[PDB]
Amino acid sequence: PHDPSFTPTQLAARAAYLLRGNDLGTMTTAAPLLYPHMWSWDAAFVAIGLAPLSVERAVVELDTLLSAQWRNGMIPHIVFANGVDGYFPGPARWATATLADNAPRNRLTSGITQPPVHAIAVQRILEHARTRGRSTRAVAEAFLDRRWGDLMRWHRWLAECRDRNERGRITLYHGWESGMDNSPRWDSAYANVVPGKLPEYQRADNVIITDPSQRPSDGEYDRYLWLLEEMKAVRYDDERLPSVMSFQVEDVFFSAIFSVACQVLAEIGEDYKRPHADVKDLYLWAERFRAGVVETTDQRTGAARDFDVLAEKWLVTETAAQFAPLLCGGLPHDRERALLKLLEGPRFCGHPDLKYGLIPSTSPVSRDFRPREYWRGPVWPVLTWLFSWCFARRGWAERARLLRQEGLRQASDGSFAAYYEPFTGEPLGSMQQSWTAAAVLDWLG
Amino acid sequence: PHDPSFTPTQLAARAAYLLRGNDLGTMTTAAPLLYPHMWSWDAAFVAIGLAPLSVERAVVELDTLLSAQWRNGMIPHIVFANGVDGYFPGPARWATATLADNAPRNRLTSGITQPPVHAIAVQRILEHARTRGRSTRAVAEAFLDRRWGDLMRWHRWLAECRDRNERGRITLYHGWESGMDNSPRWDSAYANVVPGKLPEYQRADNVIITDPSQRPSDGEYDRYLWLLEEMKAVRYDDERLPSVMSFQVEDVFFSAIFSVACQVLAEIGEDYKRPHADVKDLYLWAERFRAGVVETTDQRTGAARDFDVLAEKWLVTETAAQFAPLLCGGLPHDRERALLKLLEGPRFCGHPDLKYGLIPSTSPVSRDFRPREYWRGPVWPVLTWLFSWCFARRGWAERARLLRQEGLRQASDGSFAAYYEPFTGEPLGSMQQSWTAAAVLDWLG
Amino acid sequence: PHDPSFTPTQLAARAAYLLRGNDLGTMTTAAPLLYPHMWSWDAAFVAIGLAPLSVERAVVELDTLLSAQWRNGMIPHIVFANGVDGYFPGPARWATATLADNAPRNRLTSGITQPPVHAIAVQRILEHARTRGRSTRAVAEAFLDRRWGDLMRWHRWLAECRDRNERGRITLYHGWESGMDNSPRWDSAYANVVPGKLPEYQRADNVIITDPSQRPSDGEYDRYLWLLEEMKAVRYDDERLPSVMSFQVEDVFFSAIFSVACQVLAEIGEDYKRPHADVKDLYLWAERFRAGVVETTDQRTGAARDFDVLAEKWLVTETAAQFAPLLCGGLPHDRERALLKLLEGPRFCGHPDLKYGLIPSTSPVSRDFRPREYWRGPVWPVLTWLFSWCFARRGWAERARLLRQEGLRQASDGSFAAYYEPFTGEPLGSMQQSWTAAAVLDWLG
Amino acid sequence: PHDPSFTPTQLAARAAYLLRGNDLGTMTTAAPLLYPHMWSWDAAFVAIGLAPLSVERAVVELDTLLSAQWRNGMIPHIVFANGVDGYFPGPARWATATLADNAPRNRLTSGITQPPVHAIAVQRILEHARTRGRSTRAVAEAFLDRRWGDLMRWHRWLAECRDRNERGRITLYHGWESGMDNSPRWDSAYANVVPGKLPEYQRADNVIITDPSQRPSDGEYDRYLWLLEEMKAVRYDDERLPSVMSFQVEDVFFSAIFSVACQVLAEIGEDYKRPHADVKDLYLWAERFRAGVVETTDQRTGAARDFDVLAEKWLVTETAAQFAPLLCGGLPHDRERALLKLLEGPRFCGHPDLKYGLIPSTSPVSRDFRPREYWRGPVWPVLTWLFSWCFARRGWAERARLLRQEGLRQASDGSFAAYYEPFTGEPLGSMQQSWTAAAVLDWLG
Ligand SMILES: O=C(O)CO[C@H]1O[C@H](CO)[C@@H](O)[C@H](O)[C@H]1O
Ligand SMILES: O=C(O)CO[C@H]1O[C@H](CO)[C@@H](O)[C@H](O)[C@H]1O
Ligand SMILES: O=C(O)CO[C@H]1O[C@H](CO)[C@@H](O)[C@H](O)[C@H]1O
Ligand SMILES: O=C(O)CO[C@H]1O[C@H](CO)[C@@H](O)[C@H](O)[C@H]1O
Repeated sequence: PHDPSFTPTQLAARAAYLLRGNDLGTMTTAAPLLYPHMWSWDAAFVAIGLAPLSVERAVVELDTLLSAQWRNGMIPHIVFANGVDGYFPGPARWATATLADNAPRNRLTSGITQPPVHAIAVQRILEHARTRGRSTRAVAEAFLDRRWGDLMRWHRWLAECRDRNERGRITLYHGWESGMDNSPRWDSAYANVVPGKLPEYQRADNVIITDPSQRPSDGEYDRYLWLLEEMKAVRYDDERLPSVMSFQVEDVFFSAIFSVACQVLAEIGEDYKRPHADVKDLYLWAERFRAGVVETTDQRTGAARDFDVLAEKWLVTETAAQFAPLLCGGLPHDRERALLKLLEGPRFCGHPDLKYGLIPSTSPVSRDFRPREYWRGPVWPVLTWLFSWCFARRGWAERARLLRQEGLRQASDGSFAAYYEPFTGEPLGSMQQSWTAAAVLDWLG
Repeated sequence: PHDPSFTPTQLAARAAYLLRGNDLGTMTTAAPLLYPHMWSWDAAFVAIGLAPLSVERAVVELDTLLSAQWRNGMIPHIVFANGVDGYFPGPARWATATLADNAPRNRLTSGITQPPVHAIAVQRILEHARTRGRSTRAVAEAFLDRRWGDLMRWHRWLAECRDRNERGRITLYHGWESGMDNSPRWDSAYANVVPGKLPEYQRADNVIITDPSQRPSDGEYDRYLWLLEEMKAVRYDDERLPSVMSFQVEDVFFSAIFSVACQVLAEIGEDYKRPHADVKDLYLWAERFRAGVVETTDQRTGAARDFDVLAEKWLVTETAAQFAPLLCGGLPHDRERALLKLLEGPRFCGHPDLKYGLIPSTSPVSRDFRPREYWRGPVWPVLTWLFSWCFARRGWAERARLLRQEGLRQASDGSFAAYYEPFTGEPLGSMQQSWTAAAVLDWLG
Repeated sequence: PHDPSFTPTQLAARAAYLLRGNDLGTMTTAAPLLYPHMWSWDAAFVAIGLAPLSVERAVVELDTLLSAQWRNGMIPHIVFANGVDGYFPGPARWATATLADNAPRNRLTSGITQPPVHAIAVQRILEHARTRGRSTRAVAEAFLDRRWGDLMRWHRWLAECRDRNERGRITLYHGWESGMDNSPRWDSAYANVVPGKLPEYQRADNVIITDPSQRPSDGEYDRYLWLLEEMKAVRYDDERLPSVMSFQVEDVFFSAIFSVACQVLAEIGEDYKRPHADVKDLYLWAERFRAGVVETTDQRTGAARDFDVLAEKWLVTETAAQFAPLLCGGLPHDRERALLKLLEGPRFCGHPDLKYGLIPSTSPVSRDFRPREYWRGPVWPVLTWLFSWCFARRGWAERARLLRQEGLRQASDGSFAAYYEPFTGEPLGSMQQSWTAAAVLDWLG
Repeated sequence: PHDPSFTPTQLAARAAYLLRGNDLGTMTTAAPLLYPHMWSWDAAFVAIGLAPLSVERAVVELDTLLSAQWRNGMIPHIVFANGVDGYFPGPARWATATLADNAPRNRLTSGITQPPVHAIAVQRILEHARTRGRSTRAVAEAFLDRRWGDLMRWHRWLAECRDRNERGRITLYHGWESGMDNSPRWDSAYANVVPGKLPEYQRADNVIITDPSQRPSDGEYDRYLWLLEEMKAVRYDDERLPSVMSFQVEDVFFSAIFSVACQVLAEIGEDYKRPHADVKDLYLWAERFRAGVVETTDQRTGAARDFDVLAEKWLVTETAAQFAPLLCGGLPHDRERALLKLLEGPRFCGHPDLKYGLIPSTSPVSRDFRPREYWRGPVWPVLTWLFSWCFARRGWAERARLLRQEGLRQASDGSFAAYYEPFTGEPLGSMQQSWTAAAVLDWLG
C-alpha cells in the first residue's frame, strides 16, 4: 500500500525467480507471453543476468544461441523453441529451414540478425567466473575454447557481409535487426517500402497485448512482412540481398555496439591467448566501426545519424541512437562534450517532466514522440543498462552510477516491464521481460 | 577466492533461483537429489520462502500438500511426485494406497506424519499478502476460505488421535515423525525395537550421499523398516496402532510446535472471522500442549524431556529439543531464565569451539555428539529459523536478531546445505536444500 | 533533484554526524538552537543512538544526566549547559539552585521531570556492549555498578512521590512532564489554570521556530510559566505540591512507560545480580502501573484515559496516548484486539490521507487535530520508535517491523526533524533533533 | 565475539562519527593524538569524506587549507592548529613564520609540500553537490568562484617551480613530500644525506605509537630533520634549494597524481566556464606529466622508476609507486598489460599470504619488505582508494570494484587505521585516522 516498492534483496530474489521461471531447459524465453522464444540480444542479456546465479547456466544460454548460428556466421535474431507457436511471423513464415543454404540443422531460426552485444555477455561471465574459484573458471574457459571461433565468425560475418564497402557501418535489411523495430529512425525508410500482394497473415502479438497505444500499427506489419518475402525470393543469399531489398539502412547504434563488442572480444582474446590474427582483426574492426560511427556525426552536437542506403540520405531523428558515439568513443573532445550536453539537457535526460533521470527512447520534444509507444518515447531498462555499462568503460564512473541508481529505482516495482512511460513511470508493454530482470540482477551486485 | 561469501542481494537471488529450480510445477522437492519429493514440514518452509516471491505460488504449495491430507485429518510426511523414483522407502514399500482406508485418492503418500509448522507458514503468507494490496490479499483470503477446515482437521487429528489421553503431548510411532530421525532422543526407544524378518530392501539414500559419517547406519534402517511393517499389518488404523507399535514416544518438541501452531491458527481465525467454536478449540489445544510441554521439564534447568510410552521412562538427552518450552511459553519465570542460561552457555550456543553463535542439534559436550552426523551435533538452518521466529514471538527481539544474523552469516556461502559442521562451518549432507533457501529468503527480507 | 532521499549508509552516516555535532563534550543538546541543553528523555534516546557508535560515550551521556538527579531521586527534565542561553525559561526563571533543597550541587536543572525511558536506553547499551567484546562489556557493567542505585532511586521517587495513593498511575504537575506539552490531552486541565501576578517574559522558542502554526500560543505559555510560580512558592517541596498546584493530572502514557521501564530494569537487575529486594520492588511497580493503566481503559475499545486529579474526571481525547496499554500489556485479550483495531484503522495509522503508515500524535478526524501544531497531529519519530520497540517486546514482530520501515522511509530525507506533517510529510519544528538521529541509527542497525 | 565486524550502516555511522570528532571547527586533524593538525593530502581525503555529510563543511575544509597557501602557490603539507602541541617538528622547528618570505600571514605551516589530490576532492564535492539540489550546488559553485585562482596557482607552482627543466616529473626536496616518508624508494637518496651540526630534539611521534616496528628509526629522523636545516638556511627560497638540498628526487607517483589532477581540474574548468587559458594550461600539464611518468618506465614490465636528481640515477625499487602509470595512462597497450599483470600477480595483490586482495606498499617478496613498518609493506586504505578511483576513471570498472570491495572488508573492523599488516590484517599505526574514515564513507555511498 504505502510503499509498493521492493527492497534490494526482495527485488534480486524476484528477478532471479523470474529468470528461472522463463527457462525452458536450455534457452530462456524473452518473455513468457509476448515473446515465448529465444531472441538474440535478449539472450546475451539473459546470460549476464544468469552469471551471478550460475556460470554454468549462463554459458548454456550462449551455447544454445551459438548452436543456432548460420553457416556463414550470422547469429539469427530468433531461435524458435521446440514446437512453441503463439508468435508470428513463425518458422513457417520465415521458411529458412528449406530456403537458406546457411540455415542451421535441427534449430528453427529467423532469417535476420540483431545487435552483437554477445561479447559483452562473455566479458561479464568471465568477470563473475574469476570471482568464484577454479572449477567455475574452468567452465568459463572451456566455453571460450568451444566458442571463440564461432564468436569470431559472428564478428567476421558482420564486418565482411554487412559492411561490404568497408565503410565501418552495419547495413540492415529490416528494422527488426536494429532491435528498435518501430523507432522513428526508420519511418522514412519504411515509407519507401511499397509491397505487392503478400501471403495472408493473422497478427499474433496484438492478441496478447491489448493496448494499441503500446504496440505498432497494421500498416507497419504489412511492410515488415513484404521485406521477408524479398529475402525469401533470393533464398537469404548475402550476395543477392543488395540487389533486391527495399529496405537498406546503415544503423549507427548497431555499429557503435559492434565497435565496442570488437574491442571487448579483442581484450578477451589477449587475456586468454587466442590466435594473434584474430585479436588483430578484432582491433581493426573496433577502430573501423568507431571511425564509421564518428563519420555520421553532426559537427556541432556530435549526434550520430543513421543512413538510408537506397535514398542516399542521412536519417536525422531525435532518438537515443544519436548517442551511439558515446558508447564506442572516437569523437573529438569538444564534440563529445557537446553530445554529453545534449544527453543531459532538456531534450533527453534533463527534460523537466521525466520521472527518472533516464534516457527516453525518443526525445519528448520531438514531433515523433509518443509516450506509450515502444521505442517512440518510453524508457527501456535494457538501454539504461547498456549506456551505463558503456559509460563505466569510458571512465565516466559517476554518470554510469546515476543511470544505474535511477534504473534500480524505476525497476523497484518488480514488474520487470520491457519499457516504462517516461513521465508517470507506469510499466508498459510486456511484463516479465527476461532482460529487465537481467539488468536488475547485474546492477544489484 | 579471498571472500567466497555472497552479498545479501546475490544470496537472495541464488536462494530464489534454487527454489524455482526445485519446483516440479505444483510441488517443490525438499532437495533435488536426496529428497526428490514433497516433505511435509519442508513444504511449509518452502511456502514461507515463496511468500516474498509469489503469494499465489506459496498458496499452491500448501494447496498441494493439503490435497494429500488423509480422510482422518493427518498430513502425511511425504507426498510422492508423479512417477519420481530414486527414494526409498517408496510408495510401494509404504503401500498406503491399498492398505489405508484414510489414504487420499490420486496422491501417493507415506503413512506417517511430521511436525505441524503449517499454521506458521500460513501466518507468513498472510503477512506478506497484507503488504501487497487488494488482489494479493484476495488470493491469501481465498486460500483461508478453501483450507481453513482442512487445517482444523489437521490440528484436530493431532489433538484427538495422537494425544488420546489428553496429556498435552503428541505420541509418535516412528522417529521419522519427529523430523529428527537419527537424534540421540530416540536411541533408547529404537534399542527396544527388535524386528522379525522384514521384506528385502536396497537402501537408496546412501547411494547419492557418499560419506557414511554424515548419514545413518544400516542397523537403523532395519528397525526403521520394521515399524513400517507393524503399521501395515493393522492397515494404519489409528485405533489399532497403540496395540501393536514397538515405538511409541511423546515428542516434546513436536508438542511445543503444535502449541505454537494452535495459538497462531487461533489468532488467524479471530482476524478472519472463522467459526468461534474452531478458535476456542485452537486456544484450548494451545494451552493443553503448552501445559503438556511444561510437565516434562526438569525443575532446576527447565530442560524438556521426551517420554517413551512403552518403557514408561523420561528420555533424558542433551539435544536442542530440550528447549521446546522456549517456543511455546508457559514455564515459571525462574525456570525459564534457567533454560535460557543453558541455551546460551557452554553446552550449547556458548560452546567455545563453535564457529557461529547458533544452536547445535546435540550439545558438543554430550556423549552422543557426532560433529558430522545429521541431528547428532550439526547446526541446521531450519532449526535456527524456527527458534528465531518463535523467540521474536516471545518478545525476545535481540535473541531472535542474533540467531538471524548468525544464520545469515553461516548461509552466505550459498551452498544451501541442510546442516553445517558446528566447529568448522563446513556445509554437510544434501546441498540445494529447499528449506535452507527458504529460511535465507525469509530472513533477508 | 529526482530523488531527494539518502541511501541507508548515507542516512546512518548523517545521523551519526549530527549526534556528534550536538555533543558539547559530556552532554548532547536536544537540538542546536531551539533546545541547546540536555533534555531528560531526549538524553535517553541520545544514549540509544550513541550505543552503536561508542558504548563509552553512551554511558557518559547517562552519567551526566544522573549526576543532575535530585537528592530525592527525581531526574529533572532539563540539565542546563554551563553558560548557555537562548532557551527560556532558563536557570534563573526556575530558581531551583536557590529554592529547591533537593536540587543537585554541581549542576543547573529544571524543577520538573519527564518520562522514564532511561531503563530502555540501559538495555540497548547492554545489548550493544554484549556484542562488542570484553573491554566494552566491562564499560557497561561498571556503569551498572556505579548507577544502579541511582536508577532505583529514580524509579522509587516516581513510585512513592508521584503515586502517593498507590493507584498505579503517575501524577504530573506540569504538562511539560508528559513530554507532550500542547497535547489536547491537557486542554481542559489547562483551562482551569488561572495565572495570577505573573512576572513579565519574552519567549525565545518562537524566535527560532517563527512559523506560529508549529509552536504553542502565547496564552498557553502564560499558563506554563504560572505553574512554575506555584512550584517555586513552595520551594519545589513534594509534600506541598498537592495542596498548591493548579495542574494535577495522572498521565497514563507516562504510567505505561514506567511499567515497561520497571520490567526492563528488573530484568537487567536479575541478569547482572543486583540486590534481590530491588528486583522485587521493580516487578511490583511494573505490575502496579500495568494495572493502573488498564483501570483507565474504555470498555469497548480499550483506549486509555488520563485522569484530572483536581476535577476528579476522566480525560477523553483522541491522541496517541490512548494506546498506552499496548506498550505495557494487561488488557483482556478481546479489548486489546479492539485497541489494535483502533490504532490500525481510519482514525489513526490507516487514515487514507497519511503519507506514511505511522501514528499521528492526534487523530486526523478529531476536532482537536491540527496538521502542523506540535503534538496536536504531527507524526513524531520518537513515538514511532517507542511503539515499535515496545511492540517487538510484546512479540508483535511484524507490527514493529512495519513501523520501523515507515519511520525509516519518512526519515530518509535527512532533516532529522522532531515531527512531520502527517499528510505531506513536510518536516516541521526544529531540524537537527538528536533523538530523531538516534531513532534512525537504532533502526538501521 | 563471533564476528567483530560492523554492518555497512554501522560502519558508515562510525566513520562519520570519527570525522566529526576530529573536527576542530574549521579544520580536521589527521589523527587525534599522532597527527593533531591539518595535513594537506589528508585534508583532501577529509573533504571527500565530508561531501556526503555536508557539502558546506567539505568546502570549509578546503577553504582552510587554501587559506594557508604560500604567496608563490605552494600548498604546505601541515597547517598547524592554533596553540596545539604534541607533534614534532612543530611550528618553531620549521620557523617558516619568520624565515619564509612566501609563508601565509594568518596561519602557521610547514615549509614543504605534499601530493596534489586536491582537484579530485573538488570533483567529488561537485558530484555530491549536483545530486543535492539548488542551494547546495550554489555552495559548491561559490567555492569554485572563490578558489579556482588558488587551485591554478597551486598547480602552476608545481609545474614551474618543481619541474624547472620541463621534464614532466615533480622534484621533491624531502621524502615527507611524497607522502611515503620511509618508503624504500628513498633509501639510497637518504644514504647520501649527511647531517651536520644538527640541533638537539626529542621525537613525539613514537611516544604515541610506541611499538618501534611501526614507525621510522632514530637514524631516519636525524636525516629528516637535517633537511629542514638546509631549507631554513636559504629561507625556503625556491631558487636556492637546487644549490643546497642534499635530497633531490623526482617522484613518479606524485607526478602521475599531478597528471590526473590537472586533467580533472581542466574538466572542471570547462564545465564551470573558467578562463580558457587556464584550462589550456591544465591540459598541457596533464599531458606533460603523463609523458614524464611514461619516460621512467621499465621496457619489459612498464614499472615506473623514481629519479635521483643529484646522483643522476634511476631508483629501482619494488613499491606501489611502480604502478604510477596506471593512474595517469600513457603506456603503450602491451606494456600496460604487463604492468597490470605485475600488480595482480604474486609480487603484489596476488601474493598467496595476503589477507586481502589489496596492494601492499612494498612487495612481500622484496628484500626491503617489512610487514609492520609504515610504507615498507603494510596495506594503506588511502592507496586502495586512489587506485580504485583512478582505475574507475580508466574505465576498469571491475578492477576498481574489486579494490573497493576488499578495502571495505579490511576496514569493516572499524579501527580506521592508516595501514594494516598485509598477512594478518592487524590494524597498525594510529587508529582513528580521518582519511581512512573518509575512504570508507566515499566507498559505501
Ligand atoms: O523482433 C520482434 O518481433 C519484437 O522485438 C521486440 O522484442 C524482442 C524480444 O524482447 C527484443 O529483442 C526487441 O528489442 C524488441 O523490440
Ligand atoms: O524422512 C526422511 O526420510 C529424511 O528426513 C530428513 O529429510 C527430510 C526432507 O528434507 C526432512 O523433512 C527431515 O527433517 C530430515 O531429517
Ligand atoms: O520541554 C520543553 O520546553 C519543550 O518540549 C519539547 O522539546 C523537548 C526536547 O526535544 C522534548 O523532550 C519534548 O517532548 C518536546 O515536547
Ligand atoms: O608527514 C609526516 O610527518 C607523517 O606522515 C604520515 O602522516 C600523514 C598524516 O596522516 C600522512 O599524510 C603521510 O602520508 C604519512 O606518511
